[PDB]
Amino acid sequence: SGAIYVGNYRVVNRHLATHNDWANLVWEDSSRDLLVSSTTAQGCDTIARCDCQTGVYYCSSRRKHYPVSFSKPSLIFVEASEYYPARYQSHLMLAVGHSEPGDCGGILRCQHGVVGIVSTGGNGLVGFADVRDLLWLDEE
Ligand SMILES: CSC[C@@H]1C[C@@H]1C(=O)N1CCC[C@H](C(N)=O)C1
Ligand SMILES: [Zn+2]
Repeated sequence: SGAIYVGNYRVVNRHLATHNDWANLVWEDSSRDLLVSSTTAQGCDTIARCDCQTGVYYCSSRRKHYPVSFSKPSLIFVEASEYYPARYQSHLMLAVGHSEPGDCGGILRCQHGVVGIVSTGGNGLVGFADVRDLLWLDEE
């Protein structure tokens, strides 16, 4: 579990969004596993606006932050699960690391700010849904 809080926005994995998120919806994209809802109070996370390929992510299943190298956001095949059929997920970045069910929502950060959140796992890999292209998160 986990979310990004920027301005009056809450960014969460679409497959983990609560009833309250759907009742206060801003934007969602199933192909990216992202959902953004509106918040009453201002958030303080800064979104990275960069092309960094090294950062640090939080892994709840180990209670540890790990330094990782990760790929550029790409269309990657993700195996069928209880939340989606087998499909290509867009804007996804992979790293070698631990990720189990329960780790989605962990933040990946570089020197510029938040890069994205854990969205996939297994086979000794961890996948992060990028948010650096969502420039509107910084305004209105
Ligand atoms: C971090 S949960 C890891 C277990 C292996 C499972 C995994 O990768 N997915 C299950 C949850 C939905 C994900 C998606 N974004 O399509 C895919
Ligand atoms: Zn960066």
